[PDB]
Amino acid sequence: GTTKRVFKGYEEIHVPPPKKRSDPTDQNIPVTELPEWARIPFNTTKTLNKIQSKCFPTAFLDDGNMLVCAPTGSGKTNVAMLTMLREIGKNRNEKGEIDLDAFKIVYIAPLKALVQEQVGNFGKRLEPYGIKVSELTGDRQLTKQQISETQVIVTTPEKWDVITRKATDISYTNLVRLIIIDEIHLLHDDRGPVLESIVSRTIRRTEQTGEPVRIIGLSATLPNYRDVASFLRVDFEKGLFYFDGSYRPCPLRQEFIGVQLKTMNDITYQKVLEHVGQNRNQMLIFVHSRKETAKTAKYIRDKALEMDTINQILKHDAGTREVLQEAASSVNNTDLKDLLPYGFGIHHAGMSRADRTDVEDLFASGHIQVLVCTATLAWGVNLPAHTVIIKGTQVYSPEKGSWVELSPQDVLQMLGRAGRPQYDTYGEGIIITTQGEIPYYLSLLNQQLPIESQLVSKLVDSLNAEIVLGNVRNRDEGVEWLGYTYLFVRMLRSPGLYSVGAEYEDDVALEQKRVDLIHSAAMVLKKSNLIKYDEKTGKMQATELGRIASHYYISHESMDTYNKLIHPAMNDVELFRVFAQSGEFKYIPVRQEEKLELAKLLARVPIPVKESIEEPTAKINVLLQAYISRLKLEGLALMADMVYVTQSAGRILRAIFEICLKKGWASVAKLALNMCKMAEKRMWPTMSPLRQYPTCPAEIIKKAERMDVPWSSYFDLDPPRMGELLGMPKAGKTVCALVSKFPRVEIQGNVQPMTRSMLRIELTITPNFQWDVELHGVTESFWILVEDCDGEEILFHDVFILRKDLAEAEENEHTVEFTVPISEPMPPNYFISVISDRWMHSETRMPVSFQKLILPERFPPHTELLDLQPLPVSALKAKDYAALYPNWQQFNKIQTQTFNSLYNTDNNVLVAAPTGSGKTVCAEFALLRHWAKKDAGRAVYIAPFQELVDLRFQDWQKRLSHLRGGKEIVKLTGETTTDLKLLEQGDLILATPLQWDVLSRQWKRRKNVQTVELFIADDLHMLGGQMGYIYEIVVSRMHFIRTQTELPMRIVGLSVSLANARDIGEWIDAKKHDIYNFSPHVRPVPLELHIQSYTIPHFPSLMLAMAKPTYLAITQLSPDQPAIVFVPSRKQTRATARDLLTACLADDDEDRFLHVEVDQIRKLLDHVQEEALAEALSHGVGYYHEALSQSDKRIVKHLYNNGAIQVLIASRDVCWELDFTAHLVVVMGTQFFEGKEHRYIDYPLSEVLQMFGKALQPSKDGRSRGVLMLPAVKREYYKKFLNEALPVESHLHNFLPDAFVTEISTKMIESGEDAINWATFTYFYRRLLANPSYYGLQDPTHDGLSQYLSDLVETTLKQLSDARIIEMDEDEGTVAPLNAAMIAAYYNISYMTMEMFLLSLSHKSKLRTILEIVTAATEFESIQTRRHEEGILKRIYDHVPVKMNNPVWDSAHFKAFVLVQAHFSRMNLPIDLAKDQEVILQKILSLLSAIVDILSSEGHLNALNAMEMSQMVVQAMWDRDSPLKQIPNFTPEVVKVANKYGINDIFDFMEQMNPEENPNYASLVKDLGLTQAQLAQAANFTNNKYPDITLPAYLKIHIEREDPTVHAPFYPGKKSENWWLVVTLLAIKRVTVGKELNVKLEFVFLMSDSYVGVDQD
Ligand SMILES: Nc1ncnc2c1ncn2[C@@H]1O[C@H](COP(=O)(O)OP(=O)(O)O)[C@@H](O)[C@H]1O
Ligand SMILES: Nc1ncnc2c1ncn2[C@@H]1O[C@H](COP(=O)(O)OP(=O)(O)O)[C@@H](O)[C@H]1O
Ligand SMILES: Nc1ncnc2c1ncn2[C@@H]1O[C@H](COP(=O)(O)OP(=O)(O)O)[C@@H](O)[C@H]1O
Ligand SMILES: [Mn+2]
Ligand SMILES: [Mn+2]
Repeated sequence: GTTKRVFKGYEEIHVPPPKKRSDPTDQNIPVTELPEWARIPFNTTKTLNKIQSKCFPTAFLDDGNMLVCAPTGSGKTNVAMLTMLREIGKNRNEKGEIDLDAFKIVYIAPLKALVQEQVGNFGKRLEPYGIKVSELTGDRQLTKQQISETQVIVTTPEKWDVITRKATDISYTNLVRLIIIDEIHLLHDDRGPVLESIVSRTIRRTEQTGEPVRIIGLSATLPNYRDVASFLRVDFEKGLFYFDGSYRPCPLRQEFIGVQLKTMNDITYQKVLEHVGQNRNQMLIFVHSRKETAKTAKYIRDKALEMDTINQILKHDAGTREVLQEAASSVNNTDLKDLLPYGFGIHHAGMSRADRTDVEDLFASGHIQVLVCTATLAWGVNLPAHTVIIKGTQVYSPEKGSWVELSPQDVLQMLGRAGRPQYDTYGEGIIITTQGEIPYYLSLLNQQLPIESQLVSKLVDSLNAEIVLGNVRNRDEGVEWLGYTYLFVRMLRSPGLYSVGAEYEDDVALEQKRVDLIHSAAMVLKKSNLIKYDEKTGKMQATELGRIASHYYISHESMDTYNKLIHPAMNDVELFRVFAQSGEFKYIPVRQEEKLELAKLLARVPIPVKESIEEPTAKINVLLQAYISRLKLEGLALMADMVYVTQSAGRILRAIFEICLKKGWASVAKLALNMCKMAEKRMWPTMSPLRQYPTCPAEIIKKAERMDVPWSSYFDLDPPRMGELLGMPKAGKTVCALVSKFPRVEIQGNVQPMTRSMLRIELTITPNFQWDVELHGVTESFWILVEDCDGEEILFHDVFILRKDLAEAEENEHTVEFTVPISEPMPPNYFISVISDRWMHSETRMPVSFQKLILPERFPPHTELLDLQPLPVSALKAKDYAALYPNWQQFNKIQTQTFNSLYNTDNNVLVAAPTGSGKTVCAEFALLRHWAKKDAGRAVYIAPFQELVDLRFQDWQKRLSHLRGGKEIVKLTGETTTDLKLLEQGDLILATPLQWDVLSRQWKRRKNVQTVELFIADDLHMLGGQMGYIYEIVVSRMHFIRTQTELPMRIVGLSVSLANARDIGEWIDAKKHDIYNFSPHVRPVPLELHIQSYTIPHFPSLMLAMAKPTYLAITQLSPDQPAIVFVPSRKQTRATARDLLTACLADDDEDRFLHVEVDQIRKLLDHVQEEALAEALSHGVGYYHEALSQSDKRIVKHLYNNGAIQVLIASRDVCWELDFTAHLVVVMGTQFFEGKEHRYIDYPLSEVLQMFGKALQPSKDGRSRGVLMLPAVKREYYKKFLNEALPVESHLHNFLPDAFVTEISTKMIESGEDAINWATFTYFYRRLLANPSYYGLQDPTHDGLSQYLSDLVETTLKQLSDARIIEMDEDEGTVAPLNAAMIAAYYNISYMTMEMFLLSLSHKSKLRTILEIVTAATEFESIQTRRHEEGILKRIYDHVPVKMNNPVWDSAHFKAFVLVQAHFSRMNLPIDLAKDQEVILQKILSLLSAIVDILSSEGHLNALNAMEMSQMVVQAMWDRDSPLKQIPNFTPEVVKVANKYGINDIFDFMEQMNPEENPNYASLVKDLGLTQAQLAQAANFTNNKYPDITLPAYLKIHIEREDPTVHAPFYPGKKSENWWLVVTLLAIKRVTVGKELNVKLEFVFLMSDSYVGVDQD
């Protein structure tokens, strides 16, 4: 068939196009009448093509991966469309809309032009669905992350591979459920390994976890289609489609020409003559250089100008000849293209998009006959031509430095443009090349070039990536990975061309081959320090250097050289030298033709180049410099080499910068970041910063750079002063805008010395620049650096992100808390710098001076843990006391050392020992001595949190209620009138600090408070906890009491190992020998503690990343013992359960943590209330968090203690309530997000010690284990305070208003001098002398201390008087409460909430007003905010009548405002939001009664609507509503059925449905549809639950009735029914009603609190 024709110079080979052969089988194309949802994208077509026909069934129904092969222009993108359509249908409602946050789809294309054309096409075609298609482009992660918040994303393989390597977007990467790979034949190219890595890791994860993501490959007509088909896991019967060149819509005639190359130009000119003059067909030529396009076009046109052949090519129509040049030459800006009046065109992507679209539209209209172009036009257009001419096939690739043949994908995409199907009946594709290249391209176009792997050239690096991801931990996992690559599939079959060696004859699945290959790669990876490699165990772990080598594409050799060369004294010269030394440019040669220009270029550059002027290193150096300087280069190969160098520089310089940053070298790090910016913005630091603005005209830059005004003098100016300073009035308004948007930040810093060697710094960053999305986007990144006074070492570094929402708000400031070490010969100062990550000259630098800093007191040694004889239980002189400890014959080493002081002495005692040592038995020693006394006074045990008092009560009530004739052990409750009688009725009272506070406030009254003889303060360190200031207050008040009354009162305190136990001891007035402060290493079961650091800036990605390491920790450190994993939130608890279950699925052991057969557990599993918890427990994991029901918690506890399940995942919010024990404790998170400040706050050391204190189960070696996973920045912090004792400091100085409100409500404090003596009884006062700088004390003198206390009490009294809570008589200097601190202390609401409650009474308060004012209380601001819980709040807000004045969607105020209304409307809620609603309902009643009393204090009578709202929220109803909602099972439709019968109130309902009365008993029972039991419950409510009985000039009132509780099944716990007495309206009285009452009120409306519609008028 092929005709060979030999000529003078060239040898033509014509291959005839095979016949269409399109109707041997009558495969009628589908009608494309699909459902209504899958038709709108196919706008301009009614019939699918022949290719899409056989793919439509599998595409639209079958989910399996597939691969189609066809010629270019055949219709593959439409089968990819069909796959996207099956997915959109998957995410579509029956007839409703589509949830677009549930799924993502990724389209991978080889070049940028194709991704842009594809994003445009798919945007147009998918816009009616609301789907937003976007291109994954950024120079920054801040752009790519926001681009990952879209539905379908189009990207290149390199960008996708690099965003997956960073692992900082896994939270969204997991949401992809479909991937399309266009032009897979790239696998043959040197970039194929990127595709290999992508698909290998994706398919491996899918086959491990079972989470399906569809893979569809669209390749070209090629031989090895079955290889890549199996490599994509497609079914050869149902997923593999292959089509001949006859399935091409326009058959392609192929002639090959082979010829140093002037004959090529002559042949192109003669073919232009033949095809445009004789055949009159427009044609396009493809060349491989932007300048060579116009070079060849100019040659052809000049050759046509001579010999007078131009009139054959030229069109002579009066229209074309007159319109073409008029609309093109007069409107073109390209000087070299301006030669287009002769029908010629150039299109090489180095021209304006305006000129580009003009050329394209002109070629489409038929005005251009010869269009010469680059490969950029081949990819991503819709411009076909009859004749395409690939002029030349050799191109320069600066990677290898040698001339390389053209990529086989470019020639195919080019020849695809040959022959427009609608106009032409055939196309012509010609390839001009050299003779020797003829057999290469022929076989390529005639389906004979096979695809081979190039992974061997990039294996090592790629392997390292899989190791940095945590996907490859050992050689076996690496072999599993390498078993999914294309190299493996190409090794299995046809291994001869690969130098396998043939020694692996019996290698069944090439297992040993992959093992050997991965070991050989990991050896080189280990030598270069990119990885730790256990050569024998097979274990391997990535390093920080390997992480840098993976996140950026840096080669292993280059990273090795960077590690070898970089040192802290490095300058800009040596930095450029290290850059040019990189191995990416070693093939780039220095040529003789380059020297004449290289000498000049080196003369121009500013940085000295010391290498030999003729060495490649100097060439690469001067190339980078000259690119920075924006020098014009008249050299072709030189320009190509520079383009390559500068494309690599972006990653090379960032890798160098991160290396310097992680080595702690400050100067080199800042210099490397500045060089990064130099190459990114293409400017030197000595040029004008205005060069960073693209819209800034060059005139301004030149004027500025010819000036000497420093950059800082541009800021804080207006347009007139700006123009005056700049010397250009016209520039005034312009430049002032640009500078106004330059990233600018003001910083402040506060220093508190935690210890003598570690300071804590609070940095306050406030942005000071106008935001603009064109150059800022939505976020702006910064670096926070902390340096020595010498600028030598980096003491702290982190990233700091400005969000556009947070940077534009009124409350504009951000806070950042960190810790830095310090040496006792203190340095003069530290430095803090906030430096932009992309902008140049954007740095705010602040000194932190230490001349005023005073370090805390040295710590004294811990008390020696003496080696005593373990005292037997018989040392107790009672048999019943010894029976309290069954089967115990001794006590531990610390219980015997405190025994004499606690059991034989009534002195005050302090015991400080690690968690889990047994301090409860010390408290029991004290209690046993107390109860031995015949008097046996009352004892009071206090614990920081109700969880702890409950755990203690459940134990002591069953173990000690039988001693010495029986003791009454009680625990307090919320309100006062009941636990006040529990105090008198009991001998041992357990309480929380606040509960006992409300009782000890009434001392010198309520005689039963002084009689307390024993006071146990457990977990005393928690005085520095969440609400620890009230704890400090109550213990100091007990001391003050036992000072006022002279009766003896013992105090015994228990805490974890302290660093400052002297002050806590002397505080409770304990003697020196009674203060036991043991080392934090004396725990009876030692604790092997591992620490893992994580450099991951995205929180969900960090959690997902830690997921698998904790599985490894559990399976390797505690393989046959229970483990407990703590997690930052209850929301993340189920997520971590699922992640750990999937990690179990990764190995072929799904029930790894399940030991008992599931059938025994099945009952409890059925009884689990949460379906996710039941699914987890089904496979032996389970979890525990505050939203769980009591039954769920008890089931989880029964399952974990019995050993049926091995792991237990608990949120950090339940670590005090968790009555569990493990051999291994994992601390996954160290931070938790607090929605109040929009930031992550660190775990307080208190709860880390608490969580690790549950690792009490030992092993063979007699020790327990813990692991602590944290961000790197935090490691040295926690590590420190896990090897040393815990410093406890007071925060009473930060809550003095809320303490004085209670000390002034009672007349304890009555003046300023009356408050200093109160402060002297506190722990804060004793701490002021030991750590004065922590609290702001300047001089450590009695004068200074007393003056500081005076200033503090005066500013607290000022905050209170300015808030209108107390009268402050400044003359006498006294204070008094004014009818508002009473309410505050009675309901214990915050003082800031009290001041906020002043906004009422202005005009007056209404129902809709009070509903909004209550939820604004600060108590609800503590409620957690789960990220991305918006929308489910807006949907609820749209379904409630009363609206907010100004919505703030992420505000806890708006959250409470909406949830209260959802409670009124009985709207269902998800579990976590329902828990938040419960928490709100717990306090809304207290807040509402406080508001009632506040309104009653003045004249206004809006408080009545507040009482109505109280009864509303009790009954979950609205103000105006049918009371029948209170009746059980009365859905709104039943209320409608009742209203149809004439029922309006519960009274009228009770009067109806009575046999022989109102004869509707027949139809009413039938229409209500209620069962007999529902009617019985309704009768239960209506009979004796809903009330029925009703009732200075003084008044007298009576009331009677026909009792214990209130019927309100939608409210957690409600005190018995109360009543209001309301006669600018004055009188109020609040009393409970029982059976009968007679009360007379004196004045100068009978309302309820729990039921509606019962109101005397
Ligand atoms: N069923 C059809 N009816 C009409 N035109 C079609 C049909 N299928 C594909 N085309 C057109 O054929 C051209 C080939 O484009 P495309 O299919 O995206 O490239 P490829 O064939 O390389 O996937 C497109 O411009 C498209 O509009
Ligand atoms: N490095 C940082 N600097 C400042 N704020 C941060 C930083 N990281 C997170 N934040 C805060 O946390 C929120 C982002 O939470 P996160 O889950 O980490 O990212 P995402 O925005 O993807 O949810 C932002 O509102 C931001 O204010
Ligand atoms: N002398 C002892 N020998 C063995 N186990 C003990 C001893 N004292 C306490 N325990 C165990 O310690 C657990 C409780 O420790 P706890 O008293 O809470 O210590 P801490 O209060 O310091 O956390 C109990 O389960 C108990 O069995
Ligand atoms: Mn394609
Ligand atoms: Mn304890």
